[PDB]
Amino acid sequence: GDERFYAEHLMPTLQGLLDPESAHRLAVRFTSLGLLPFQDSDMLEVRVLGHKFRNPVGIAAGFDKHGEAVDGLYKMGFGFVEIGSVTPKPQEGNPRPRVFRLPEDQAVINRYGFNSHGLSVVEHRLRARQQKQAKLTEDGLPLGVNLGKNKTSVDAAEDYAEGVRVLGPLADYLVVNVSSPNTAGLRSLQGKAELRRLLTKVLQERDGLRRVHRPAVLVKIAPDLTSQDKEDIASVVKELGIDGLIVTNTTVSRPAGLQGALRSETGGLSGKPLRDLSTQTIREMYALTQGRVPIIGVGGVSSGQDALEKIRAGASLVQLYTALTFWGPPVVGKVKRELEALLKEQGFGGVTDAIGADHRR
Ligand SMILES: Cc1cc2nc3c(=O)[nH]c(=O)nc-3n(C[C@H](O)[C@H](O)[C@H](O)COP(=O)(O)O)c2cc1C
Ligand SMILES: C/C(O)=C(\C#N)C(=O)Nc1ccc(-c2ccccc2Cl)c(Cl)c1
Ligand SMILES: O=C(O)c1cc(=O)[nH]c(=O)[nH]1
Repeated sequence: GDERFYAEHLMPTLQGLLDPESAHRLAVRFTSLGLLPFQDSDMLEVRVLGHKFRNPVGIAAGFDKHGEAVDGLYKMGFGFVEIGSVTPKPQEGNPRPRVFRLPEDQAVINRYGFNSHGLSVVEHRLRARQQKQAKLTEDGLPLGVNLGKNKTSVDAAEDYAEGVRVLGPLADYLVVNVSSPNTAGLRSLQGKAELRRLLTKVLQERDGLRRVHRPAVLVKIAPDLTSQDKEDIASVVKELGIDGLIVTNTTVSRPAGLQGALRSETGGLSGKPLRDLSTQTIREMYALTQGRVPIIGVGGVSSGQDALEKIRAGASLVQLYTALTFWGPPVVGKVKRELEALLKEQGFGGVTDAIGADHRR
């Protein structure tokens, strides 16, 4: 239950015994069973997206792709859980190996390619705990569902629409993930006319759900967008009343300075080398949306400082994944404790007061 023991001994031993996909699969298993090693202060509570969040630190999509470990993840101390990406039909994703740790860079590269049990399997998994989730949500522990598309699908919009219909009624928020680096053509849905048409369809579908089963809809974007792309996304988001943005997915870039032997593997890069590219993207999106569109900031968060930098830049909430793969579950408590201490040090009454604070100086 100790940050040092996990960081110095448990995790490096795990890395020497198992390949990363296997270590991840085992992680999901242990978590699902609640076999895990902090008290949330009122300071960490945030109200956004039509919900209370008892703390602003969520688990990013990709860790629990199939909704198998939701309860274990709340136990781990996350203020909110996002599952997925989930695709309409089951699909296997890319051949293995398809995930790689770069320990010298505190980074991961992955090219899973949306391996997914599919909508029906995840629907029944969530239904089995639907009321337990209703209580968790009411208690300040919301659930997000991240929607993907099948590799061979002709009609991307219809895949997302199917996801809204099937998992929308079970989610506090949905994510239209148009930013995986590992599905051909996917990120091009980030363009203006394509995006407007896609999102109009998604929102129509969401609006057609009964009120108690009607989730917020967020769009998750890449860190690799052009200025024009970001400008266009901000315009469409405001035009359509999209509920929020998730900023960012992994990067296809390979920043100068990566040391890991595996740095030239194909896929999206996450962890520390992504951190500041993500923060700057949050900063840009917040400004372009006039601070009126909630942002979930993600990419390279491994400490309270990392979290607060994203919050100050415009994020109402943050998520992490890659940090867990190096530091294990104690990183969650660490981030929260550090964030609380920094908020006090910087004169903020709570997280809410810090949201977008850089933009006001
Ligand atoms: C192994 C792996 C798988 C991921 N799978 C997904 C995915 O299914 N859908 C998605 O929206 N993001 C996925 N992500 C991206 C994360 O949600 C997150 O945006 C990114 O890794 C940056 O955060 P981090 O640096 O804390 O890991 C994945 C990331 C990794 C490391
Ligand atoms: C490459 C890799 O280790 C991962 C990925 N992706 C990963 O998730 N690792 C990992 C391994 C064990 C754990 C873990 C889970 C439950 C209890 C204790 C631990 Cl160390 C976690 Cl939270 C993450
Ligand atoms: O390969 C995936 O499944 C995947 C990886 C990633 O980094 N981001 C994403 O949205 N999907």
